Amino acid sequence: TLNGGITDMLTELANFEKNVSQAIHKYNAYRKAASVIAKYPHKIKSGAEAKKLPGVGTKIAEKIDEFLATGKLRKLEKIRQDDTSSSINFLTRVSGIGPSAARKFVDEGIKTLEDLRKNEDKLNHHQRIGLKYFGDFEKRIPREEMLQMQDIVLNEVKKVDSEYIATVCGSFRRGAESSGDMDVLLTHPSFTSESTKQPKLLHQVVEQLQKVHFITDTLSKGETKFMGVCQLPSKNDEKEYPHRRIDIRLIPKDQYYCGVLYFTGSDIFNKNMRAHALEKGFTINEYTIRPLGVTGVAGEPLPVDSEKDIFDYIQWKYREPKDRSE
DNA sequence: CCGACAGCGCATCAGC
DNA sequence: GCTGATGCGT
DNA sequence: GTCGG
Ligand SMILES: O=c1ccn([C@H]2C[C@H](O)[C@@H](COP(=O)(O)NP(=O)(O)OP(=O)(O)O)O2)c(=O)[nH]1
Ligand SMILES: [Cl-]
Ligand SMILES: [Cl-]
Ligand SMILES: [Cl-]
Ligand SMILES: [Cl-]
Ligand SMILES: [Cl-]
Ligand SMILES: [Mg+2]
Ligand SMILES: [Mg+2]
Ligand code: NA
Ligand code: NA
Repeated sequence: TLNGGITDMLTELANFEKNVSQAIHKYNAYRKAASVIAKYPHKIKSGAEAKKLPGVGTKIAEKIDEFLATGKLRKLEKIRQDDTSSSINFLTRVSGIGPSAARKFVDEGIKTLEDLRKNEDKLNHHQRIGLKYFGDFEKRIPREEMLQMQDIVLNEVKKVDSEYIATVCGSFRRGAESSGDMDVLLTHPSFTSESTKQPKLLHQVVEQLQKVHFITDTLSKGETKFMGVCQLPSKNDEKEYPHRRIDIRLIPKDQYYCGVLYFTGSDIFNKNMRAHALEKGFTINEYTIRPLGVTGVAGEPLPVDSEKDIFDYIQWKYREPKDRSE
């Protein structure tokens, strides 16, 4: 992290614009800049040098100069002082609580971990489980623990139906030595863009994992997406492992590649690729890549047999998962 | 200038 | 009950 | 907040 100082400042500023200002476009702007600077292979020496990178303009260039001279940013110094901003920002750290509920809670006088705890009757299901595991969800997952969780998920999935295919994506598939959570892509031959021959496909898996005490709680659950909690089992006399966030996405088997491409990310890489796709005249989502007609309407699905085919369509050299961490 | 900024599943609400 | 708009995480 | 046309 050659420019750790600047990317943090930019990230903080982005968190502030989304959580407090509820100005999402500014949030993304800062996030892009932090991303492009994060990969810049030199230790930035000036705002001007930074403004050369795409995504960094006059304002951010200005901020980088203020940051390099003093080692800080006045705009953030003040923001840290403002009690309201500090509270809203803190509450958004509880999973399920976003910018609106955060400001709403503060309006009601609920602004500290302690406040939330005594007002559990004022949170929806997700916010409650999010508070329950506030601490745990802040901790990273060592890859080694990820490999162990993978064994359970894949082996438990095989026991349900040998035809299920569970692939761990997210930062794990990109090769990170630590993940914020485990992301699992699930496919089965009975569920395709053509037909759903078997109901309760995701449920069956969720059920099997709950039976073995892997899945402990559920944030939200539908027929194709599951957002919950899981925990690696521990040995006798062994301290327990922290509770971990788990996302499971059931995708039509004939749409695996657009699915695995999406779920591997990162989120910004996807954004950059989906933007570039548009400029090339295509639209990409987790299910397919379609062309864009003059009218501006998406056409029918283009055939895909590998992730690379999708890169080829938009004229981008193939990039391995490890190089998509933007 | 100024429109565009990736795309969408699930929970929850309002209006009916 | 439904559909649509919004919040949230994604 | 930044960008392309
Ligand atoms: O806004 C989003 C969030 C996620 N995604 C994709 C890319 C991301 O890698 C994947 C999994 O989502 P996570 O929130 O789990 N992120 P990731 O696994 O990359 O990082 P982390 O280690 O924080 O979980 O879903 C998007 O496309 N858009
Ligand atoms: Cl904005
Ligand atoms: Cl600062
Ligand atoms: Cl596909
Ligand atoms: Cl589609
Ligand atoms: Cl998702
Ligand atoms: Mg993840
Ligand atoms: Mg996830
Ligand atoms: Na620039
Ligand atoms: Na949150």
